[PDB]
Amino acid sequence: MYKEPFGVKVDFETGIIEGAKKSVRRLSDMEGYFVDERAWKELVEKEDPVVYEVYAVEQEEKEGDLNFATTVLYPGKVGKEFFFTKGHFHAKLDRAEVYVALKGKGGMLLQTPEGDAKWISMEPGTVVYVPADWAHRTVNIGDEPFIFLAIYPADAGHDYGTIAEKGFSKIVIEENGEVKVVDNPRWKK
Amino acid sequence: MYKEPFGVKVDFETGIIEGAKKSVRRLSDMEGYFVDERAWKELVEKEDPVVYEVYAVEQEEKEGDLNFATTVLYPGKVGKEFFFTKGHFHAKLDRAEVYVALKGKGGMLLQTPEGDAKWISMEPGTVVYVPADWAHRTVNIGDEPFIFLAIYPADAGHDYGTIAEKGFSKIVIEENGEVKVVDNPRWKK
Ligand SMILES: [Mn+2]
Ligand SMILES: [Mn+2]
Repeated sequence: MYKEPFGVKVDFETGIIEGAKKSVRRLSDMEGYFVDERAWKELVEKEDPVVYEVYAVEQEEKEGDLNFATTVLYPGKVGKEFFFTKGHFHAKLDRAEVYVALKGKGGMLLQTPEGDAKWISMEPGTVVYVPADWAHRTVNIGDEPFIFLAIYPADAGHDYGTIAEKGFSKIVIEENGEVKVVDNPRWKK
Repeated sequence: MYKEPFGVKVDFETGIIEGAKKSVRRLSDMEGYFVDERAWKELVEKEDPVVYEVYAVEQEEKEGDLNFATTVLYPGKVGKEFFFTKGHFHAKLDRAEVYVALKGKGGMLLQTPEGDAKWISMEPGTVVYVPADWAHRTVNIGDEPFIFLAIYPADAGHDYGTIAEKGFSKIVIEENGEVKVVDNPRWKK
């Protein structure tokens, strides 16, 4: 009749949830995502660094139920562009999400279906409300891993497809040790 | 047109979310909740301590949306019984909840509508999954404030009344400076 309640441990310093489902994304998994494709290729052949890892505790896709996951987003740049998660829209556009920043320095880039953009800086303790209808990506703007916990409806779904093709209308770069949020040159949509 | 995304800061050491709606619950707000009623009256009339504070960031009661709140559960006892939150079932039964422990030592007592209870220990970094259909209450079993963040569907609602009259089937006590989960001596059914 009833699902079993349970506890798991999250290590706030490493992001690891022991016995969660671990996904690893290396740079080679992100062709077409970064603006500087020649820088992408070089770094892929040279080293192919891990860009991010995810530790996810997911339920069966059910309305009213919740999933949670940590992400460890590693520091680095592709050309001038900081490492980031691929980003997605939810499959059901009526699903919100909550992020809680745990370690390091980063931010969230969000985008409406039109291309209207929003940046929210994230340091430890920051809680971000991700509303329905917004595509979302996190960005590591520091020198150490950026670690966060996300809590999201079990039936939210993921649409990675649109972002893979279009990308975000903004990019986050470093020029001169200054972090800048600027127009995506490759934005024609 | 769109709901605005936003970030708020949570201070992990205090539980404070500046810009949240703050709620304070004192012992006098919890008449009939504790087993030792004489100890309850004496403490109300001698001190009326703060039992817990909540900082809540809530949305409209809409499908797919999410609320979040921190709670600061203060240390203490009423007779042998540790300080706890009032507890509730959700008013919509099939709505789950995720709790993240941040500071101190505590735990969650959960119970089905059939009266079967479960206890999950919570130390900093513990994430607790509260499934649909379970009433839930947090308990501070240490000498420091127990601080946690909860994320819950915006339309889960609350049913406080049921617990107000019944209580939980188990209580959490100190006997020999040792934490025990024992039967609620008032439990008939
Ligand atoms: Mn998401
Ligand atoms: Mn609840």
